[PDB]
Amino acid sequence: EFTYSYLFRMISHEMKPKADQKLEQFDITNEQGHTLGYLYAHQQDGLTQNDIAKALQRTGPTVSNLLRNLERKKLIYRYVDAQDTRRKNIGLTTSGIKLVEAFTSIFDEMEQTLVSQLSEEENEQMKANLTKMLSSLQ
Amino acid sequence: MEFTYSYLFRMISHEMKPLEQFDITNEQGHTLGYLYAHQQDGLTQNDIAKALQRTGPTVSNLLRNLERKKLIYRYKNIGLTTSGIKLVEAFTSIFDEMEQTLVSQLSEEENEQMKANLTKMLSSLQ
Repeated sequence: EFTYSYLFRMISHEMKPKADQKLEQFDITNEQGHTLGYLYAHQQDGLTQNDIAKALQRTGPTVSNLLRNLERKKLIYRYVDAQDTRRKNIGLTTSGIKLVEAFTSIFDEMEQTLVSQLSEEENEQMKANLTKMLSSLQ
Repeated sequence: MEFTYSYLFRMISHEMKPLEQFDITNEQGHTLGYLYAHQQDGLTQNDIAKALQRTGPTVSNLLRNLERKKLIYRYKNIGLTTSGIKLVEAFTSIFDEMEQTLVSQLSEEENEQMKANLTKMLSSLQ
């Protein structure tokens, strides 16, 4: 019946308050969380400042600032690319990887409810498939 | 070492954000969509603005227009007109390139399961 975008959008709209707070515990802004998750997704490829500005759909200075705040904590490292000196390449540090896996892995009350509907076989299937969809997307 | 539902939904919803044949503006389509989801609640412009992620006056132009086309009515509390619900059902129901790719990933059964559980899970929150 209803479209995948619509389901994900509605679920996100409802989910966002508790989601916002969970990031608060780790001291990251939600655009920062989106950035780390995106970097985490693309560890193999490499990603650049422009790639991040595109992903976040955000203004350039806003991006440079968010990126600076993350480098201050040494979550990420930024360097000029060898082939093209216009591009600025970005990578995740050890602390950053640790942060991202905790940020993604951890279980709240709300999640506990989300699992509560389903069986363990059912959850293994859904979580796995949902991950396949996410990977396809990027 | 497995992603939470919260993370996956945040990331997918994030990947997703970007029609013309329905003569609406995507942000309008979103407002119609949220109104559709929350009808039992009813809703207010402040509710719509906060939920939308947009300023309160900005919402007013969209509403002004949707009202003109009589796709919504308010009593404030805002509700969908009949043409409004039909349009949202078409607008939501629609196959599209992105949707095509996502359905492509899984079996008819896997897609049914995923869709049903998504509908249940959202049903739990509201």
